[PDB]
Amino acid sequence: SDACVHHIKRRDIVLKWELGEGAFGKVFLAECHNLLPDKMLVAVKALKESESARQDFQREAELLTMLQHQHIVRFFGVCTEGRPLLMVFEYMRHGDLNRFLRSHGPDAKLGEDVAPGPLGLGQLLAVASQVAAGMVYLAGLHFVHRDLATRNCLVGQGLVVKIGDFGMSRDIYSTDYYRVGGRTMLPIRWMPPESILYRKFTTESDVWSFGVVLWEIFTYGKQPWYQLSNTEAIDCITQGRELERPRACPPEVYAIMRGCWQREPQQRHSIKDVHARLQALAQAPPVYLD
Repeated sequence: SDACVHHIKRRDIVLKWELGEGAFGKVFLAECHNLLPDKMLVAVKALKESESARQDFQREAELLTMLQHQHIVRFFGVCTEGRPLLMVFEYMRHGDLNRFLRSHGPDAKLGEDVAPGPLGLGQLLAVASQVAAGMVYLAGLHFVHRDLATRNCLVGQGLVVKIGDFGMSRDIYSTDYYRVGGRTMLPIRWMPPESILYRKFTTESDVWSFGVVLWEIFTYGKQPWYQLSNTEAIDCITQGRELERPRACPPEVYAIMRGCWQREPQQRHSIKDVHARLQALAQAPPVYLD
């Protein structure tokens, strides 16, 4: 063990109800007792165990125990008193960022935290800024995320956005991945040319992916290269075809997206610089009437 992962007693956890389900397991809203002060709400991932093989759960627990920061989803500990194995995270009321975005999209149906309908520019910029900050932390630790996308971010009370997911994105958002052969799914629409062609993944590729996240944020969670097949999107990416500017996205933000989309990984801006630019724009949002 590389980190003293916290252990929660099974009695302290009360599963309220199921919030989602994947292949490796499912997510519950639950009531956890005696964590910080007093019966708080948490999100608990239960595994389905290939138990001896799914004991990489421990590794994920140690990593998540060490990988703690603002703008990264908070991890509290695990429970292994019996079956199934549980993993306890903080509850993020608005669910994943893509779901949130689509729920505030121009084409949707149906709050106390945020007005219904389209977000303002400052809000989109704030979301982007927060994701970018999470990435600044990760790059700082020489961590390569490898699946950066709104679906793998979570939105909490007061529009707090953090990087994080429960490992179900390949089940829930199967369309966002391209199946290669078998038992391997690639988020191609979010990947730079060097990840696709040369099969290399670095902090710079995460920068590209973040460009794509920006595009998602300004299209309210629409899929990149939608209406194109997987191979068609691949051809696009490897031929230097950029994503069009979203109608809600001002030119100054599209320039940032384009900054992230330099073909040569060394020519892309650092995640810190992108974060700074986005934070500045969020501090003084540019007028854009479309």
